Formats: sequence, C-alpha cells, structure tokens
Amino acid sequence: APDIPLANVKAHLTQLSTIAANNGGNRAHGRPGYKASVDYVKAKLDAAGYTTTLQQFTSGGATGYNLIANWPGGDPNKVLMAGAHLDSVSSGAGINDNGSGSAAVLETALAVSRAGYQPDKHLRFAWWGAEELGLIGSKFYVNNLPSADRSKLAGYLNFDMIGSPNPGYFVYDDDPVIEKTFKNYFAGLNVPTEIETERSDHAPFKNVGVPVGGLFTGAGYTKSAAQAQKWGGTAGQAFDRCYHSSCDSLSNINDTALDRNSDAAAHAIWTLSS
Ligand SMILES: N[C@@H](Cc1ccccc1)C(=O)O
Ligand SMILES: [Ca+2]
Ligand SMILES: [Zn+2]
Ligand SMILES: [Zn+2]
Repeated sequence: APDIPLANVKAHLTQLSTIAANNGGNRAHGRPGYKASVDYVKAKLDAAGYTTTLQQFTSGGATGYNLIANWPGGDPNKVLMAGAHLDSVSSGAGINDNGSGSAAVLETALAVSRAGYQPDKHLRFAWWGAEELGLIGSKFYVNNLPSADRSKLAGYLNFDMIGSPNPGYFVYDDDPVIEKTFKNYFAGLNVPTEIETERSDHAPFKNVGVPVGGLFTGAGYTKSAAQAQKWGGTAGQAFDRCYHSSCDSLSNINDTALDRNSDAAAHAIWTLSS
C-alpha cells in the first residue's frame, strides 16, 4: 500500500473548515454546510474516475444525503467497503468529529486512482449523512440494500474520530481478520493499541452479519495514567476536550495520530482487497 500524504489530509480539513465558516459555522444535517461538504468530496471523486451516487432521504422534515463512490472493476460478488460520517453537530465545524475520518477515507480513495490499482475485490467508499441524529444515514443505506447485495459484502471498515489532540490508539474488536490487519500495521510502527470500548456507522452493518472493523482515538472519556505512559499526552484530561463543541476546529487535531490512522486505513484497504 502507498503512504498517505499527511499534508493532503490536512488540506481536505482546511476546505471543510472554510465550508463551515461560509455556512453559519457548522456542517449539520438540514443546514447548507452539510450539502456543501458533500459537493466538495463528490467533485474530487468524479475527477479521479469514480462512479458516484447521491442517495437521498428525509429525516425530521429535512432532506439528507449519503454519498456512495464505486471504483469501476473487481469481482462483483466480493465487495469491500470503507466509510465515515460527514455531518457535524450544529455547535461547530466538527473537524475531528468527523472531518478527520471523512478526509482519511477520501484521500485513500484518491490514492487508489493515483496508483493505478486494480483490486481483486470491487471497492466501494461511503460518506454518511445524519449520523448525529442516531445513525440515520447508514441505517437508511443498510435498510435499502437488497439482501442479494448484502451477501456480496466482504467487510465494512469505519473511521469516526481519528485525530484527537490527546490521543489513544483504539482498534475495534469485531471481525478477527479485519482486527488483525489493523493491529499488524501498528506493530510495525512499534505503537501499542487497546480494544475500542468508549455507537457509530458500523453498527447497522454488524447487526445484519457483515464483517466489520475500524479505528478510534478517543472522545469525552479521560486518558488514564497508564494510557499516558504508553502514548504520551496528558493523564487526567479528555482524549478530545472539544468534543461536540464550537472549539472542534482546525486547532483540534494531533497530526501524528491523523497521519498514522490515515496510513493504517490505506494498509487495510489494500490488504483486504487483493
Ligand atoms: N459516533 C460518535 C463518536 C464515536 C466514534 C467511534 C466510537 C464511539 C463513538 C459521534 O458521532 O460522536
Ligand atoms: Ca503518511
Ligand atoms: Zn462521530
Ligand atoms: Zn459526534
């Protein structure tokens, strides 16, 4: 797999930050900053060669959207998916929650085209709407995917909050093959990981039997003395002191965590697709 350029990931975050500022300060469901975020991401994918779909739904009397991007080619009976919710709460720009995951997934999709990659399994990426309303967008996708298509899914990988300022490195403990793939990449960096325990878009896929996995750097919980010894940072302070706040801005990101988790995402996607 290729190394994902950290500066490219940060540049997508800067574009989302400007979008929030030009649309009343947020990127929330039912507000213009969310559809403006969808338009930015979709334009990059269309230019790279992806076949995109805008999936519309209604929640709370307002129109919502999920963006689906399919890379032409691959075995139609074995599909590998990766995703991230693209909405924020209405209090701020939601840069770590969840511009971080949205940006790592987009840059991985652009890296596939730049490398001229032809995976054995068909690749499909997704950016979810209305996750903050209770996983509304991802539930709409699973509820409307015919069972013949559900059986063709080899796995779903989720990235929701991967750039926390006082980070922990958590790996979901779900499907064994997916978990081992993420854990092995971190072992190669000599960075220890812990099981994710501290409610995201992988839930509706997991509940219908699709194998799932993912990465997380922590939210409102407090980092312990032992976690600070293995990862650095500040014991006694939250992993993210700006969770769901107006301060979840461009300054609310730890560059090392964003870089490692973006690189790990690309490693897992290459490994599990060929
Ligand atoms: N899904 C939560 C954050 C979270 C991510 C991953 C695991 C648990 C929680 C949110 O949108 O705030
Ligand atoms: Ca990198
Ligand atoms: Zn989130
Ligand atoms: Zn959230």
